[PDB]
Amino acid sequence: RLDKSKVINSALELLNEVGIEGLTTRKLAQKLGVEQPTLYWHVKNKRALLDALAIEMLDRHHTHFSPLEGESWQDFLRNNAKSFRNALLSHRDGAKVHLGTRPTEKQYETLENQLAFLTQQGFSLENALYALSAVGHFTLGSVLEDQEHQVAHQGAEPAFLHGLESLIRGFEVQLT
Amino acid sequence: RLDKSKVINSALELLNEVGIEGLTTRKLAQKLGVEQPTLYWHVKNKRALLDALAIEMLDRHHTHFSPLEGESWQDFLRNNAKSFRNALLSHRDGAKVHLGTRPTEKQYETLENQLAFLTQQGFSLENALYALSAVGHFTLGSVLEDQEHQVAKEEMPPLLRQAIEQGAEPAFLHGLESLIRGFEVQLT
RNA sequence: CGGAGAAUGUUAUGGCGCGAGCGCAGAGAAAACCGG
Repeated sequence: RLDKSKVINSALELLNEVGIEGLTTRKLAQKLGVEQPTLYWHVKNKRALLDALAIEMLDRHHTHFSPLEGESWQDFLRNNAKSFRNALLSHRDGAKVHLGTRPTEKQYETLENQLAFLTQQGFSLENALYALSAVGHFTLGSVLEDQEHQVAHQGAEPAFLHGLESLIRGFEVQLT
Repeated sequence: RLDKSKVINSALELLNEVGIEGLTTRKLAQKLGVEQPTLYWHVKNKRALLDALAIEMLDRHHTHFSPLEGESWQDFLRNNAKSFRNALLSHRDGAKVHLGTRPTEKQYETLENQLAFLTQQGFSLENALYALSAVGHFTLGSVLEDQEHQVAKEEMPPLLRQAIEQGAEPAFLHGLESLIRGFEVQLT
């Protein structure tokens, strides 16, 4: 009948059409061909819908949350930022959708596993959390301004890549 | 007796009370004790009000937009970021208010003076725009998550629980240092 | 008090209730309608 699969697939399509500000559960119910009380069992309001959209965009496109076999910490942080940025760009206003959500327990566990990997490579526990925070804040900030100006030099990927590189070589220095 | 000075002063007080999501020109009109048609002459909608609020917090708190006498480019970028961050934190949801406003002509001129200062100090024109953009994106991202976090204070793994033992300023300062110490490398 | 988490509408120079004035409300509105 009507599973979480069609709910979120239709919700992500309507997010692209309308954006985060005009997206309503009523437009999703009409797009799905269901009454609003029926949809309330799968999504209870806009806040719950945005929470689900952000989680789904990460599971779909944030694939490089863990280091690969024999991958340097520099390459890991590099591809962790690119993966996170791809999720935010997977859909319209994806960074705005992500900013309004609260992290699940699985994301905290994933973050602890990242601190473990960084501390294993010579990072202090304090510096390992700062490196991950800085990369996240920079990536989120870059996409937020990029998607805000996407309503209208050009090309935000070079700015992101050169800034991510500035972070990585800065991390290398502060190790010594 | 309703001038632009009292409008934004009341508006920023109202921003702290209700936040960016609950801020409306009608609640501003009610706080000012005027009918909505009267307030329309000074601010035309929420978008115009947010544009004014973002500019006002910068003029008030973004004071270190220019290098001091004999101040290194490292110290300038450091204190330019700290000054910019102070503006975003000056009021509730200040980073969200800033995000979505379009730069005026004076900040383009102010920004040109910043590329000028950086290009003099050895930066390539290309690298000067990358350094300033990265510092801006990092500062904006840090305050956005920081201000989003202290709203969630209406309500975990131990190694993560060992790092939490407390605010966002230490993370901001160290991350800002990672950028600058990285900029030093990319010059050579 | 209930149909009802109704409709419509979004972020308000307007919409609405009472009657210049007082009052209501925002995507889990204010109105309007039906029922005891």
